[PDB]
Amino acid sequence: SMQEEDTFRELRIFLRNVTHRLAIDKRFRVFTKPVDPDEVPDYVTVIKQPMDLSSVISKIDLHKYLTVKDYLRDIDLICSNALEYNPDRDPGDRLIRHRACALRDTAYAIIKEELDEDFEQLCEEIQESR
Ligand SMILES: CC(=O)c1nc(NC(=O)[C@H]2CNCCN2)sc1-c1cc(O)cc(O)c1
Repeated sequence: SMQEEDTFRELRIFLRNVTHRLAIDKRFRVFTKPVDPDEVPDYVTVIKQPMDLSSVISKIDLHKYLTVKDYLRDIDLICSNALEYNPDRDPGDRLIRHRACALRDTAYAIIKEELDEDFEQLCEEIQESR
């Protein structure tokens, strides 16, 4: 309905604002663009489902997220992809894993603090009816 497209538009506005706040954080610069095969050739090997914050913005604009859970699944994908590509003890890996955990925890904490629980529930129930 008009009432439901309003809800989904508000969700999109919210998710764009969260994602922008993640994307401008210096810690998360490695997660802002897709991995370049030129700069990192063996990534396309290990990571079957690449994800990054620019792709999140495009999916928002494509109406691909109808719920916050849907969005958080892709945030979790950015994080788990980074843990898988960086399993070793050496400091390059440990630094990426730390930022990846911080990206995930930051996204969850912004949503917990600023997203109304009844709004996310409305989003869920509209989606379940489709
Ligand atoms: C996002 C990600 O998971 C990622 N992981 C890396 N790991 C390493 O470089 C590890 C590999 N093991 C040996 C020690 N170095 S680099 C990197 C990345 C970094 C950027 O500046 C841009 C970008 O698009 C991706």
